[PDB]
Amino acid sequence: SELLVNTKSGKVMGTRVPVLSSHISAFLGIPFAEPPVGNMRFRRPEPKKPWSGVWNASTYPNNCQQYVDEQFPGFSGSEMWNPNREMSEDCLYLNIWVPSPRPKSTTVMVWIYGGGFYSGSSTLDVYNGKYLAYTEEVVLVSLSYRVGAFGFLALHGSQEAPGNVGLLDQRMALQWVHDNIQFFGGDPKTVTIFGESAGGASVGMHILSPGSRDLFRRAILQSGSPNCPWASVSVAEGRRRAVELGRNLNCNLNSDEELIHCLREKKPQELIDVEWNVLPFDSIFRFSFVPVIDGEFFPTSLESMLNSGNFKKTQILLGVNKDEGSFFLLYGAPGFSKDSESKISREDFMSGVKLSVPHANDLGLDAVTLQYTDWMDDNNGIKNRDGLDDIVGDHNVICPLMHFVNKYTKFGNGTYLYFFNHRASNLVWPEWMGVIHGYEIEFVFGLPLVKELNYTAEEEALSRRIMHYWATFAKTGNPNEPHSQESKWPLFTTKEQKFIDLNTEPMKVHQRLRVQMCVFWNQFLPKLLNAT
Amino acid sequence: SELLVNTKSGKVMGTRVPVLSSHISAFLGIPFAEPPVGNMRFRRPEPKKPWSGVWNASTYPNNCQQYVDEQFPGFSGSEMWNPNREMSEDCLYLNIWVPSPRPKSTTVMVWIYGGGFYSGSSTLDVYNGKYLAYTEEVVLVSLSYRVGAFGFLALHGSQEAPGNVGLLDQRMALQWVHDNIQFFGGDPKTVTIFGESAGGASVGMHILSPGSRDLFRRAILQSGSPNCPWASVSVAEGRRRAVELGRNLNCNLNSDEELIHCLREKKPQELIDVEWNVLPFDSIFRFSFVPVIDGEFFPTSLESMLNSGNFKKTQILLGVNKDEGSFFLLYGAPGFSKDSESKISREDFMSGVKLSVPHANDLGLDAVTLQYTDWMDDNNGIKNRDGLDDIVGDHNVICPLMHFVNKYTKFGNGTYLYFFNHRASNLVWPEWMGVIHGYEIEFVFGLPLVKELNYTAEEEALSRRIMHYWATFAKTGNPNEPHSQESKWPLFTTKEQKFIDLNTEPMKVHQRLRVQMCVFWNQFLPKLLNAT
Ligand SMILES: COc1cc(CNC(=O)CCCCCCCNc2c3c(nc4cc(Cl)ccc24)C[C@H]2C[C@H](C)C[C@@H]3C2)ccc1O
Ligand SMILES: COc1cc(CNC(=O)CCCCCCCNc2c3c(nc4cc(Cl)ccc24)C[C@H]2C[C@H](C)C[C@@H]3C2)ccc1O
Ligand SMILES: *[C@@H]1O[C@H](CO)[C@@H](O)[C@H](O)[C@H]1NC(C)=O
Ligand SMILES: [Cl-]
Ligand SMILES: [Cl-]
Ligand SMILES: [Cl-]
Repeated sequence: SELLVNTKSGKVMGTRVPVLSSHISAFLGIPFAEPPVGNMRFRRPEPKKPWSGVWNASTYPNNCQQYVDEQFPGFSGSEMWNPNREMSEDCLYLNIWVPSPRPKSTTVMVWIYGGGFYSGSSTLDVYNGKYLAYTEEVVLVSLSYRVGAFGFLALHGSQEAPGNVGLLDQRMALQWVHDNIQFFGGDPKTVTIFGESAGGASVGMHILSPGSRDLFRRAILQSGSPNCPWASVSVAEGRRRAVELGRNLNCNLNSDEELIHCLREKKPQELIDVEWNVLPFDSIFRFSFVPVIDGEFFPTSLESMLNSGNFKKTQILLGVNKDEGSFFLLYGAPGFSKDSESKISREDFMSGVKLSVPHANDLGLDAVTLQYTDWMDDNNGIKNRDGLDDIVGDHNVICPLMHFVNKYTKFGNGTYLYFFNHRASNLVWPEWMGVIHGYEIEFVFGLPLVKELNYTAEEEALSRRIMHYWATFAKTGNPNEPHSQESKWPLFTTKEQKFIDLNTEPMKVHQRLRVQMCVFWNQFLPKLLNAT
Repeated sequence: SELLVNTKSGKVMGTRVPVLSSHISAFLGIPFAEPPVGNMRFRRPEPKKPWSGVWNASTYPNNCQQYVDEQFPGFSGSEMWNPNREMSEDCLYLNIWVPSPRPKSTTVMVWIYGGGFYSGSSTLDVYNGKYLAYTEEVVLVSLSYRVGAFGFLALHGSQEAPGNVGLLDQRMALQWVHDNIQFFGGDPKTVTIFGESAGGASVGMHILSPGSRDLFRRAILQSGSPNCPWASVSVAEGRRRAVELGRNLNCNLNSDEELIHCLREKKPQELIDVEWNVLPFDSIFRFSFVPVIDGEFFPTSLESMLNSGNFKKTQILLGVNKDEGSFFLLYGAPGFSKDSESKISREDFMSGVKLSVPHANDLGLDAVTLQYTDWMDDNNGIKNRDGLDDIVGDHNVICPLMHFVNKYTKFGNGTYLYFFNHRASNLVWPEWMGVIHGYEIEFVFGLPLVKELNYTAEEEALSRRIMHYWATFAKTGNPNEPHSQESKWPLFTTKEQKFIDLNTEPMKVHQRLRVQMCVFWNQFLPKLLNAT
């Protein structure tokens, strides 16, 4: 009864799940699209045909086909991000957590996982929706979308492999929520989309895309924004990378039709095995198959859209972590190790700069080096390590997001900006990595509320504050409860540019997040590269 | 007897002058060249024809023809730099102070006044050599040389106005010292040349020029070096500026001989009246007529000479003042005033940057602006003022000198580097100007030893320390008296790059003088300009 819901696509039967000494309802693995298999590989998604009978929605679906990390086999800190279910191209499903008893018409939050557009799953332990749904009495949805070449192979001109189909998967799931969430006790007029990393970039891309704007109310972006250097490519570069994928698999490169037909004959893992080979440079924080600026999903360049105010005008809440860069340095740059302090020699520093900014000429690499080198002390392995960490995080995450936040605030209806700088007491990664890319998510999803997970009492309190900010924002457009006597998170404005730290300490308001470095990344360096 | 000296050019009668509580011998206004007047204007100097009878050397000579500063009429802070004797093209004379009784063969120090190559006089109060000669028992010489167009009009190819004749004036005075100083009790084998501003540049130029190297033993350079951006021009630019001077004065421009013939008919003040109009830019710290890189005084470019070690290898002592820039900003940049704290608006900051780096393109100016702007606080008028002050000092004096010091020390025989950062207690210029271009000179010449000048006891001690460093370096190639127990001024080395502060506090040793900004000015910005 409470677990039996009739949707426009057919009936579903959910499951009663325990959560912090209570219970809520979960509907796991609801299909929202036709399986993008066989002749539908690389194609825009199609709506799921209605089914007869009762869909058993008591277990998580399959995860999409993706590269799996084996750098640290069995290590919890990496394995928590890997698919925990069987991989299949039959992967377009969503999950819903509903408070018990069912609300009449409550605020909806829709989670979009990150993972560089090449990886990610709705089913990770860290994305478990039950704590946030129960604690804040929201209807929490997690969608899925095709990643890698399956979601973002782009042969512009072709209707068979147009690009951005992973973004259209997200949209089709949002359309399903719009059509069906009322039957689960959600208000389709009060849907907040939120996501981290490529999920954060995606949230911003739906803000930008006209075809998406009317499918959600407001938006939260975590450590990602649509203008990130890794988050899109031109149609030309998307074409080049698709052809290089064919060449890597002895495909007929004569035409789009022959190349696509060849690529459709391959087992998914044959694509995944060569996926990294199509990148133009040795690089870190760069991903092969990402959204294309196509003229359809994106009418024009992102910069012209941002400048013109051509985007959904609403409220946004967004922010970054203190050490976004460290994970990518561990996995891809010389001298870093998870088992040492990773003091970086000057030689390794210069090597990391070139990997971190692979599109730069030598004059640009000199500019970056000078900006992040203390020439009184250039052989200090700690300053070299932290300098490189800052380079990666500033260029790839923080300054793109600050450029977005400043353009958006000129036209939007309310901006709230945060700086997450809490290092978790039980982190398994070494100290030098700081506050890592991805590690605010466990706080957003309420994991510190689980006593078995061994967070401190102050971390539980921080998680509860963060969940309440996010949910109050979703409900109202403001993370603050006015008439309350808690410290107030101020609006980010064009003039004062305020933001807060998120950590276990009493609130601090600051201004101009990393302004010095972001002037370099957002204004000076692009001018240097456009001149030379 | 003591005051009557027979030189190789004729007899000279000096005068007995009081110094503190004693006396010494002064030989003032001794001619070392034929008057460069009439058809000899712009020509290389020729040796002074010997005279019969006794030259009356009891009186300071005339000053060379030069622009006179009237910004602050009657103000001691500016008038102390203006000619204090009648100006005349008949101005190639030198002054000698001899200890009494006359020494056998003692250390010689030859002062070369600065003034941007457009101004300066051997006869200013602040250059009175009696205190140094008496206190340190050296023979102190001050020379003169033609400034402005009279010294540095350059029509390369012409033997009538070849350029660099002011530098040749200085050389001929050095040749005179070489030939005659033994008759005044000086050792011509132990001559130290020293100078400030254009005098410091000149000293470095005599180190570089083969025709100069055998006329002195070692060198001191104060707030100027031969590679400074204001200190020389190419033959094409000197020619351009010489033609433009003619155009300003309705001269025949058809040939070198016609132009020179025209310019030799003008009264000296007619040339001076338009001197500044030939500069290629609105600028500050740029001067119209300066040494040319001609292939004769300078065999090749200054950089290639420094790179290959094509220069005199000896000991050098050299340094800079904390606030080299402030004087030039006061005189030529918007927002500055001697009667206010001169807080600088952002608009005036950007104006000053363009005046300070006149040769830069827009990308270059953006680079300088970013390097010196605190973007957490860009509307702070104090920071804007101090930023502009650092830009001028770093670009024009400090970083060029650090480039010279690093290149020279690769081949030289001993380098001693100082940073003068004492603000005089009796300064008449306002506080914002700090430690001003030129204001270490009074300490080098022992003016704090005169009680009537109102220096503190500590400033007298500092002057005595500096005089002793300068004189002991001149005698031995090392400013320290070994076997003594004062703190030791260490050799600047390529590896450790040590320098000392010069102030009233006990001596501190530092390393890598303004290394962060001079990487910018010496390596990154010139690479940017050369690519753009
Ligand atoms: C020559 O150029 C180079 C090219 C390469 C090509 N890379 C490879 O072959 C291995 C890929 C490893 C990905 C491992 C992904 C592990 N998921 C992690 C994720 C996040 N936080 C992590 C934080 C840590 Cl601490 C460890 C793993 C993390 C936050 C997310 C956001 C993500 C982007 C993924 C994901 C979800 C490598 C080095 C180079 O130099
Ligand atoms: C917009 O810019 C422009 C501005 C103008 C108008 N200004 C001019 O023509 C020059 C006036 C300066 C002469 C003032 C000479 C006063 N001597 C001074 C000297 C020195 N220390 C000083 C320190 C102070 Cl505190 C004041 C005067 C000083 C140390 C020396 C080294 C020197 C270079 C000169 C000299 C000896 C013209 C064209 C422009 O483009
Ligand atoms: C949001 O829009 C409403 C409606 O016009 C307006 O009253 C309000 O001031 C806006 N808020 C912000 C922060 O711009
Ligand atoms: Cl639980
Ligand atoms: Cl006296
Ligand atoms: Cl050395």
